[PDB]
Amino acid sequence: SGFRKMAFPSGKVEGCMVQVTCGTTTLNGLWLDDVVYCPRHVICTSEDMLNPNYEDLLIRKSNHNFLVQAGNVQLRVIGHSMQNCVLKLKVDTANPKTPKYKFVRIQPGQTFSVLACYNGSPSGVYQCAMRPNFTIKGSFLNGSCGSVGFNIDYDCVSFCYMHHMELPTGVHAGTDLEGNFYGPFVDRQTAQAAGTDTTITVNVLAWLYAAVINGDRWFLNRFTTTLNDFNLVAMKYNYEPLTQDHVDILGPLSAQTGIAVLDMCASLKELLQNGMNGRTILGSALLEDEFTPFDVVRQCSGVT
Amino acid sequence: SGFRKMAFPSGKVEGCMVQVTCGTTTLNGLWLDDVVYCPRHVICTSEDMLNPNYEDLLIRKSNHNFLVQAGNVQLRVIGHSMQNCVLKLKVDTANPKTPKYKFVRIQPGQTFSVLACYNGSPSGVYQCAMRPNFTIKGSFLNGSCGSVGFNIDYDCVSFCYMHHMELPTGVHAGTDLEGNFYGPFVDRQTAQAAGTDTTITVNVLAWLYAAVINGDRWFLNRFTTTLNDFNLVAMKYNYEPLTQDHVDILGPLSAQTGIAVLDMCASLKELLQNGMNGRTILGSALLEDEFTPFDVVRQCSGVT
Ligand SMILES: COC[C@H](NC(=O)C[C@@H]1C(=O)Nc2ccc(F)cc21)c1cccc(Br)c1
Ligand SMILES: COC[C@H](NC(=O)C[C@@H]1C(=O)Nc2ccc(F)cc21)c1cccc(Br)c1
Repeated sequence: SGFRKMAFPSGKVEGCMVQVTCGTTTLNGLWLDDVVYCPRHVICTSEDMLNPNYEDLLIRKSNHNFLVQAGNVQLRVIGHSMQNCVLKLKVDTANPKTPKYKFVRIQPGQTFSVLACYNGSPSGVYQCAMRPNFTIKGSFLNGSCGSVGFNIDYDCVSFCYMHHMELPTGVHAGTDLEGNFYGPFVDRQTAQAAGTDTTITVNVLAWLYAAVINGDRWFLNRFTTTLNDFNLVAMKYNYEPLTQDHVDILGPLSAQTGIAVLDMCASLKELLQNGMNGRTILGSALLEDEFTPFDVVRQCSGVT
Repeated sequence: SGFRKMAFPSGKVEGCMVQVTCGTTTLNGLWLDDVVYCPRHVICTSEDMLNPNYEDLLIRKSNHNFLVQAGNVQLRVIGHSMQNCVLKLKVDTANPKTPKYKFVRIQPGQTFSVLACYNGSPSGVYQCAMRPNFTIKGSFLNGSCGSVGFNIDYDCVSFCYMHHMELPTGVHAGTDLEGNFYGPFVDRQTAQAAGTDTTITVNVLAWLYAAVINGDRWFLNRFTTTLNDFNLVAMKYNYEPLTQDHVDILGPLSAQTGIAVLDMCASLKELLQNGMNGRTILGSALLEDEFTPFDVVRQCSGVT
């Protein structure tokens, strides 16, 4: 028993991290096969960031200007190209530690592990969710750009995120591995607003099921609700509307606990309306939304 | 900016995890050099666990009874010995992935990363603290025994914990890598009480400094206190008494923020006495104590 904000083991991703330097800017790159992927803003100076013309900036750069270092060994760059907001630096050596991998674009509300890196070196790993507003609440400092988000299914790493920037609000924005930003963000040092963030309702319910499985049951009540009644409450508390697709994904947890999804919705409704009254659920004094139903089943069943 | 419950990158530890089977029991082992370390209760049947005589049980076991598998390859056991609550299985092959390592006994209040494993395979990684009562609030299911806790300093892994059991209360107990239990626990399926747990005050203050660094400042007040006045409050709220050693360790964070430690203590005092009034600090509605002053500096400076 016990429930923790668990990240995937980061080993397969650590073996892919490299340092990329261009001019005076250093950030992280991801070395898979004979390609190094990194944020295209590696070619910018702090002055360029205010309004960069990436096409014009990249034209003043040659293969030899991109310094790629894997540990203490230098990689030879034989090609460079820009795909959306990422650069693909072709190198002459395939990464011997390349895991089985995929590039995936995750949906908002989905979770992933971030391997925070500096100078091509891993510093830490944590689990987070892609917010409904397509930002992530990460932990990133200067030099962390190019750090990636991922999920692991047995031996396959699905890379879903590459870190690019921190908004003036302190939340984080980045791209998929094809360089497409999640959300309306651009890689420019300009004021950019993330829209209203909402709570990922299906994840809160999944975590309530995890709480019941792990012994925390005080919040269970004698009430039930309907999807429409629940959604009136979800709207008022800036929670994502619950759909039958979400009820269906919660099926396994409903079956395991014997608590019908709409009954768990009524417990959630009462927690939203009355608060926690100074009590905790799984060591938290707020409703946690960064665990998907898949994460709850995985952690509660020991999937390796 | 941003502050997360970050674990160390687990790669160096993943390369050491093996599966150990004895009879019908399977758990995890740690393969370092030519030795595999695992909980000695791998030799028990569920019936033995109620009151095991490990010496007598181990005498009915030979080298060939310990099945050690690293991935899909079998290791040849050439020796076995019990050291406190761990078994050391000597194998004929040194682990080619053995990192630079140390075995350390951590102090209560210190933090470490746990690589949860099942059948010698890593499932997840999370950060936790050794509670003042020498338990950990982990996430462990059947087969997780032998999963280890560790810290990493550049290239050196300091192993500090090996998982052995879950108390009937749902908290976890284990040993250092010499097999010495943290706390009064024994490896027996009997009712065992963990003493009163207290909040790690120096860690809460460190996290309050992390909150100030990352923009969360609402809790700062116009008050100050003394170590004795603060400790009267700490005693009432089951917080560990603050010492000058703790004030000294908080020195760097006090210097970075310009907030004297006793002034941060007065903010903590007011938070203990008044609560949070429905507000949050670093995304938490409770006072977080599983970050040491070292963790705060490391995360806030990007140490890799
Ligand atoms: C180097 O400043 C530029 C800035 N970079 C970050 O926010 C990246 C990084 C971060 O997540 N936090 C943080 C804190 C301190 C830093 F020095 C750097 C960071 C940027 C702004 C707008 C668009 C783009 Br693309 C990049
Ligand atoms: C196999 O039960 C024995 C038990 N093992 C655990 O608690 C280990 C493990 C855990 O942390 N949770 C959990 C949940 C379900 C399990 F089946 C196993 C676990 C034990 C009790 C007393 C002393 C000793 Br040593 C070991």
